[PDB]
Amino acid sequence: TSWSDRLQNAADMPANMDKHALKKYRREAYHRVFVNRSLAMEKIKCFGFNMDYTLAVYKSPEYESLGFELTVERLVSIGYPQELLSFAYDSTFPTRGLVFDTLYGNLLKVDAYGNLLVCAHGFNFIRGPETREQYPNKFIQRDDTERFYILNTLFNLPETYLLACLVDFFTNCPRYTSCETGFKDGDLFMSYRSMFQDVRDAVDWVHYKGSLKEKTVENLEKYVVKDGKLPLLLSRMKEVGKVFLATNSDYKYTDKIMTYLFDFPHGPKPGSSHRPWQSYFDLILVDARKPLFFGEGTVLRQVDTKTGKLKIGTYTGPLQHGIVYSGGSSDTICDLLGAKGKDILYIGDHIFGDILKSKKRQGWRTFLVIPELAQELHVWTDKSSLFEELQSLDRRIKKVTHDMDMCYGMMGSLFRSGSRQTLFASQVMRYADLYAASFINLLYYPFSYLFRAAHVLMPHES
Amino acid sequence: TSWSDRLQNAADMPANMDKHALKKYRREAYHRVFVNRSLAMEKIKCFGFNMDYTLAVYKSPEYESLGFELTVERLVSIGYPQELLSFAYDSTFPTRGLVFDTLYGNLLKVDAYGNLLVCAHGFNFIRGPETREQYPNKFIQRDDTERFYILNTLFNLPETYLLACLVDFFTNCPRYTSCETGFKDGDLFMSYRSMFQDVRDAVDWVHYKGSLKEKTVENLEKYVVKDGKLPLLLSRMKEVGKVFLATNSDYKYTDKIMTYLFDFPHGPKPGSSHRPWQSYFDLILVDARKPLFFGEGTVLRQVDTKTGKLKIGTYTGPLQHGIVYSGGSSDTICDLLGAKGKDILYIGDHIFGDILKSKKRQGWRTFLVIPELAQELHVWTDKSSLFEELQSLDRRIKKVTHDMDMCYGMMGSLFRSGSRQTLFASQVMRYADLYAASFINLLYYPFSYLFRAAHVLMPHES
Amino acid sequence: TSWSDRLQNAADMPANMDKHALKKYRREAYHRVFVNRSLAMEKIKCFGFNMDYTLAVYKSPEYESLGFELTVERLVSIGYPQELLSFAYDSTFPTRGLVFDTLYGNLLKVDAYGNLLVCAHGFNFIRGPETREQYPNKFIQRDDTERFYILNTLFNLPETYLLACLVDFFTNCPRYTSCETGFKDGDLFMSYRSMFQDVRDAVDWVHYKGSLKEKTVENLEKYVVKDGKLPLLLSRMKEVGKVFLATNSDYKYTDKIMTYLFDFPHGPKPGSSHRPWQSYFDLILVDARKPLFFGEGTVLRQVDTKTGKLKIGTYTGPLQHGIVYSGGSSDTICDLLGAKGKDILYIGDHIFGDILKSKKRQGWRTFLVIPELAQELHVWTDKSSLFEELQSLDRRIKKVTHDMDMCYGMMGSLFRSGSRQTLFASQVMRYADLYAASFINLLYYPFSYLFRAAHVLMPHES
Amino acid sequence: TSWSDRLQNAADMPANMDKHALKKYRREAYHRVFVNRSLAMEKIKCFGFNMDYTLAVYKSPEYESLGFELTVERLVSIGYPQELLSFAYDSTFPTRGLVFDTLYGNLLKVDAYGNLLVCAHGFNFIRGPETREQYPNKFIQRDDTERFYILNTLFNLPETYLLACLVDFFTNCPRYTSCETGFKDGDLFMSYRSMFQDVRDAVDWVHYKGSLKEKTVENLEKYVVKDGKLPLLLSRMKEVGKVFLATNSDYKYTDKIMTYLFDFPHGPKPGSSHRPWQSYFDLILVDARKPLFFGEGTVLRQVDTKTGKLKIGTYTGPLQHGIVYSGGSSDTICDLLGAKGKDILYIGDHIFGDILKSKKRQGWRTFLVIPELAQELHVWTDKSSLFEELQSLDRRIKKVTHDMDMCYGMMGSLFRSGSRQTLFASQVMRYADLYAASFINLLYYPFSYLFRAAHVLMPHES
Ligand SMILES: O=c1[nH]cnc2c1ncn2[C@@H]1O[C@H](COP(=O)(O)O)[C@@H](O)[C@H]1O
Ligand SMILES: O=c1[nH]cnc2c1ncn2[C@@H]1O[C@H](COP(=O)(O)O)[C@@H](O)[C@H]1O
Ligand SMILES: O=c1[nH]cnc2c1ncn2[C@@H]1O[C@H](COP(=O)(O)O)[C@@H](O)[C@H]1O
Ligand SMILES: O=c1[nH]cnc2c1ncn2[C@@H]1O[C@H](COP(=O)(O)O)[C@@H](O)[C@H]1O
Ligand SMILES: O=C(O)[C@@H](COP(=O)(O)O)OP(=O)(O)O
Ligand SMILES: O=C(O)[C@@H](COP(=O)(O)O)OP(=O)(O)O
Ligand SMILES: [Mg+2]
Ligand SMILES: [Mg+2]
Ligand SMILES: [Mg+2]
Ligand SMILES: [Mg+2]
Repeated sequence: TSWSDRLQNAADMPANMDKHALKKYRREAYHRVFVNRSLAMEKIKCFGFNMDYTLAVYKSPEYESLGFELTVERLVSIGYPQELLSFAYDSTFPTRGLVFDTLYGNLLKVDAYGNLLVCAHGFNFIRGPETREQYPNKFIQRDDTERFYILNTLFNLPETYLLACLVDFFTNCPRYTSCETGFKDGDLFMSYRSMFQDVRDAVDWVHYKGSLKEKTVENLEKYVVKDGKLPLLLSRMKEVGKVFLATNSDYKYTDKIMTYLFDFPHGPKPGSSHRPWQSYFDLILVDARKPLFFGEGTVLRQVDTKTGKLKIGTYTGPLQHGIVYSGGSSDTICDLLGAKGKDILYIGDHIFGDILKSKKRQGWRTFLVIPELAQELHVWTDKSSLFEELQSLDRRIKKVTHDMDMCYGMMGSLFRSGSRQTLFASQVMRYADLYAASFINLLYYPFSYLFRAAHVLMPHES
Repeated sequence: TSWSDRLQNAADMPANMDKHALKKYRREAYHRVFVNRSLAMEKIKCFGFNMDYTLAVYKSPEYESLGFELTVERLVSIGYPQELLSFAYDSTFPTRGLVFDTLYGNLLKVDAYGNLLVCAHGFNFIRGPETREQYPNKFIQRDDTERFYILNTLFNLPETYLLACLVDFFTNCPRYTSCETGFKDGDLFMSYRSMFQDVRDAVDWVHYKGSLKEKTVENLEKYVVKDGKLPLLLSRMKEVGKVFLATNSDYKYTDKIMTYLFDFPHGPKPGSSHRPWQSYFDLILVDARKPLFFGEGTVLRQVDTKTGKLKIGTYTGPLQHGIVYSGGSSDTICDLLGAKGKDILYIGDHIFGDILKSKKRQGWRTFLVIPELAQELHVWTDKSSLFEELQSLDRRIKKVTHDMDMCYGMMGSLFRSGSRQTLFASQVMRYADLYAASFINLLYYPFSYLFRAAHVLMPHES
Repeated sequence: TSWSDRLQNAADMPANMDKHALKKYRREAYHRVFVNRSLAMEKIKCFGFNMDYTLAVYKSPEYESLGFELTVERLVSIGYPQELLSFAYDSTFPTRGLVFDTLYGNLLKVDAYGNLLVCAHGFNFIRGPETREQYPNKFIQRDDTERFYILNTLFNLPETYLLACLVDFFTNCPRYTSCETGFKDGDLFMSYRSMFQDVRDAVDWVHYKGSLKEKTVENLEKYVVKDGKLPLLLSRMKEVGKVFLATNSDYKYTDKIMTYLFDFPHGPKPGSSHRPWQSYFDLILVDARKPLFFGEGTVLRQVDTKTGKLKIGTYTGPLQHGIVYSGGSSDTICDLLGAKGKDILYIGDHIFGDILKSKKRQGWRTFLVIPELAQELHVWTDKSSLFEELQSLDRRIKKVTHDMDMCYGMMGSLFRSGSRQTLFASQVMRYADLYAASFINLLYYPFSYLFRAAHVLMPHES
Repeated sequence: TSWSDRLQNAADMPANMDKHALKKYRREAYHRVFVNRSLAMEKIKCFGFNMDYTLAVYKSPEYESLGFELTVERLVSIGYPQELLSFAYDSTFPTRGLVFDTLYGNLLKVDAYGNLLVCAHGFNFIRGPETREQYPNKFIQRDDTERFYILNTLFNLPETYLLACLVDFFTNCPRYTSCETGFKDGDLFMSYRSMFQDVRDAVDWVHYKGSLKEKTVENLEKYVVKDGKLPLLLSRMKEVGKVFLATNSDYKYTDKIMTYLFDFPHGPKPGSSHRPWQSYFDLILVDARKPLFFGEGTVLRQVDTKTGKLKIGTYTGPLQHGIVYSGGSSDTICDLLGAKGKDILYIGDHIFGDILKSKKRQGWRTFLVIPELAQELHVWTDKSSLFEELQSLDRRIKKVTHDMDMCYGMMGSLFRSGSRQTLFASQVMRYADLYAASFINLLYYPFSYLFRAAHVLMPHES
């Protein structure tokens, strides 16, 4: 049972919009919206959405496993050895938010302060004394973005597993010699840094120039969660505010995925005429180039929707019905929709590119979708007595931590190793005002709900 | 009753080192060490200290008021009008941590997200609708360090008041015309930006080239809190670890202040021979240039203590008894003292230069000294029923906020406006593992105390 | 009669290596090597060559005209209007070395000081008073590389003509409105800057991703000058030194062009066995990335010549027989060939990327190939009495200038407008120790010839 | 006989303004204006002047020798050893335009291409084979401004000699150990780089904070060439155009030097009333900060001439009679005087800061004053048969070079070593349209003289 199975199960359920039925549904953790900071839903005038892994959640492990195959095939085709062809995606290995250390070739799970929670070299989990040889303070400086790359999005799950596979392969294949910073193959030296850059380029190539997009769209039911409650939520949003789409994808791919997402023999609810996906948005923006979009952006262009190409030049006109934009900046959205940052609830899956930057640069309200939450809630419930056991204790602590972490996968929970929160958890708490396994969870809260978090107090104020 | 009066009152008390007496003393909030993250004191192998506003706390309002006088006199001497001579420091106006907006000339108190809590133009406190003309989202982007300057240290209190004085003066003096971004005086235009830069340069000049240092040292009892419990704490630290001094000051000024701090007719405790301040430190480092010190630093130099000048060239030798260093980097300290970051407790007053950067770049443990805490605790206790009143309510909320804030000063508490925490409070909670009104508060905790904070839980984990 | 016709005519001649025959051949200007600074050929230990427009000279106007077609077709395919399909390359318009001003959309011919010699907007040649409206000092700052792009290589001839075509088209087509800095088309604004960037991207695309390479190689006799005296020159060079190839092209394209260049039923001279092009070089380097190659370069890679792909990793081995490199830096060549800069004669066609940078950064000796020289010599000879007329005079001067310039083309000679040298001429004189219509001209000078230039004297030394 | 003796001798002569007398005076090389590019004096509408070493030429060796003393005294006062007190300025050692190599501690004389003409380590002149150990291609990359500092102005003559003195001292004093890149003194390592930076800082300190200015002004006849023909030239310029002053000095120092320069009991010519120096300029600009002045400049300020301080704020008014400016940019001058670049003749002594940058960034016409030319002309005349001997020859060549160079000093002529022009000579030829031993030489040419240089021809055009 992947998280995307939980999501698709919930997606198959029709919406019961009775006030008491809604209220008891959002009792279950699966269907709750979680609050880091109070947000009064009546003050929200625009709802904005991202597409990939937000509106269009890809099925797991099938989609990761497709991207993994195509990235391997790309690497083999530029000269990596054929043995790579015998790797196969294992979803039980990668957890999201790991850090790849390009100097030494390790995947690290760290807390908000750069302290090491887990260190794996290939598939070899390194323990305290051995880690201290490479990390003498058991700490890394995350600001060293030339050395450390943070594998933040669900698109990075294939490459997280692939780096481990590759380091394991070259370490154990007797053609190569392992050195501190890479592999020697006769007179060629492959550093973990340039290996990492190859994987990163191959992933980029597969999305921009290979066959990932074509293969997804030819089998949409296989690859993409679909939910008849989406047009219902969006039309309800439109009754009280404006709705916008902002995606890093191009128009042609967005049109295919979005058409699929709305492909029901009805519109908002059973019995209603179907309407085109575009009719649900006051503003549609493609090729956004987030996070840059939240700074100086790029030039605002207009899409020619007949052909899927950009019209030539910068668009200088007003918002018109049926127009599709490309590029621009977050200011374009505020200006064309007449909104201030705090009037905007932006719903996205990318902790950095969607959530952190819209919050820090623009003061937008934020909703983080976390697809793995669908499954991590289920593990957190039926391992309560395991977390609670660890909680009491605070040697046996190291053992408890281990079997707690293992239920989630080899790299543990997305949110913690034992009693220590991950970097990713702190940034969720820090930047996401609201968060949930799915944005559909908003459907179960009334129009003007006040989401509440307890006021925060310093230690001396308590 | 300034905070420095509270501190000096506590400083006048001899140390009663009876176990039960220590224990009940640290019951009082004034004498407590507050914990943001757990810290096991037995794992600490080096204690490091900063000097200004940490070991050497300057008396308030007298020292701020001296710096204010000298900065005014500097500005008049380069051509500011003589009316400045009639400003006088008012300690009830500035709160620490304000932001000066150089575009529009406002002092702002903001939260961690850049939301506006208070906006003052000169001495005119701007309310919601008027602020929205210049701040349409009531939010500023703190990353815009060219526009916004954060007045973070206790050294900035004079200039915080001075900017307000200056904006008030030019606004109301009919020789000048007020524009959005500055003042017109015939054919001269003075922007708030270049006005701000003048004040900043004048402050710099007074510390580096004027008479602030000479006037402080000629009346040390007037300007500097002194405490016979300091050599006691430091000698106790030395029994279990190494002790180091790292200051941005030069040697000559440090020698004068430190000699004064230890000037008692005894050493660690009454009856013991006096010893030179230098004997209390394993390592003394001046001209540190923090925060840069916590990155690439500068070249390690050696002070000639006979003359107070640097010897020529880079010092390449080992740690020797009686040597005084200048410049270097935090790595110099780790290497010469044989420590890893987490073995180091660094005690400082500068949230950025001491605390944030040693934590983020190096993984040091951190103790933030907050001198105003001596007084803010006293206000927080006898206005409990005023905070608690506000707490219940959550119109009357706006009124409660106001009379809560006013008890602290015109710019409110250092930690909050009402129910909204300031930027400075969040960074304390974020970067300072421990914090107190004074580092002397450590004296009241046993050698191997475990400071405890409750493990943190996400909303879905609760 | 294009310059490539002159070159191919000379190429068809067999080499007569009799001492007196060589000597009288290099009497003719067509076959001379010209000297800016003295160079003693006996001190040269390595001869290095670039490939495109140096060893492999493309036929004119056919190759420019092919690149022009494909760039137009690329632009139409991303959305430029179909009328572009009716442009056709005119070789009489562009001269090499022009500057495109992206602010105002003009092509400029300038001197070494940035003074304007010619200004054309589309096909409209602007005269003094009108130019002064946009260039009030009749001068541009060439260091403003964001505004001004210098169209330096023979690869830029198509785009030089295309920019003029495009500016002429949009100016005269009544769908668009001409503004100072671009064209308005309803609510789209196309700036000359973003238009320029489109052309530049299209040219890049045609070379990297389109069909220019495939179409050249399928009709090599149509597109590329071939000369049986090339293997003769190279084998003679090899008798006295080392020979190397350094190209920005990839291996596969270099292998096709070079195989073609050596495709004769003989080797160095008639009667000798043919040998593979590779046997003529001590060192072959592809994907050089000049000019960066002359600074920090990139990582030295090794080509797999079976497949045409790079082997994985950085090459750490020595120079071996038959190995082909990719990337690296100029230091790689010095180290593997055991040369110092001044031992190296580097032969190239790119004034900046080949000549200027090897001279300034490394102290290499330089030979600039200037294909248009084949024809400009012919114009300079039979318009002697026209230059000489202008020379005497120094109103009629403006008229003489005009009909002098016109014999070369609409944008005049590559080297001057009348009595004023171009930027390109000064940089030739400044950076190219030697220069010629072809590097084959070296064949006509003995092994240890001393090329002589008169010592230079300041005005007060004369 | 220093060059300043030649200049002061010529300065003592009254002006004979008879047409035939002027004409035969400018026959002598001492009184000629030399032409690199043609300049029609009638097209010049503004004459601009720099002050130091242009209008105010300091006497040699006395002024260099004063700056040398004060820089030594500064270095000793921060801790350099007392032996420095026994250095004494030797004017026969330094030539202007040398390069200090901070890696190895050598002074180099180079040509325009970075080729080594002379290499001295302290006072030890290194010959070919020994130089090749540190410079294997006998070439340096001048663009490496972090390694190489070019000692371009007459203000740098003291420090050129001082670096040599210092390297000689530490090399031969047995307290220090010589390494490749500096000196070891026990546990202190002094690199040539940080030694160089000390000298540079000391020179800066002496000009900005020490006693050089005070000591010059208290003995103006000792330190500064004065010439009654200056007000005559300037008033004649004012009859046909505008005249401006632009200096890097402050107002107070400029007022003292300029008052001195005009201190005659008459104005333009004997018998005329004296007028204040300020009356000779349409525009006076101090604190120019050239070369930055020729790019974005700084904010235009107005000097308060009563006090010598800046008025507060940016000056927004027009040009008014009697106003003195500070800062600004070259555009300020063009706008306030209504000039285009080519209407401006700018007269300066700094090859980079005055001449190169006004020419390259703005298209100004340029006149370089070269005080040493007064003496180098005298050496060039009575060593004609020595240069001419070298000229014919082109072993004995190395010997001729040596005794040619020696007549100028230990570092040879400013313009050449033998038959090889220096960097400084090429930049004179490149950037200075006109040049002379003194700007007063303009007095001897009529109002509308056309200065002529022969049109330049490429080798293939000849
Ligand atoms: O690592 C990557 N390399 C290249 N493209 C990516 C990568 N990750 C996500 N994308 C693209 O980003 C787009 C989704 O962005 P979103 O709708 O704003 O979430 C999709 O079109 C993906 O192909
Ligand atoms: O704003 C300022 N301008 C110039 N110097 C300052 C300023 N604030 C603090 N200082 C200096 O910094 C030194 C104290 O640094 P600390 O011991 O590391 O806290 C003192 O010598 C102060 O003069
Ligand atoms: O403007 C251009 N855009 C992209 N590639 C270019 C351009 N101009 C030249 N090239 C490529 O540069 C290579 C030739 O470089 P060369 O042998 O070093 O002269 C050829 O493969 C060309 O395709
Ligand atoms: O190396 C130096 N360090 C500091 N000031 C210098 C130096 N060289 C020249 N100056 C100053 O520059 C001013 C002269 O600039 P000028 O009139 O524009 O030539 C004088 O006031 C000198 O003190
Ligand atoms: O969250 C971020 O964007 C930065 C800034 O945090 P503040 O400066 O806002 O504390 O923290 P980093 O990840 O570099 O530790
Ligand atoms: O003279 C200068 O300012 C630069 C530029 O010369 P061009 O680029 O104008 O040839 O030459 P450098 O001194 O760096 O060799
Ligand atoms: Mg997304
Ligand atoms: Mg401090
Ligand atoms: Mg080429
Ligand atoms: Mg000067």
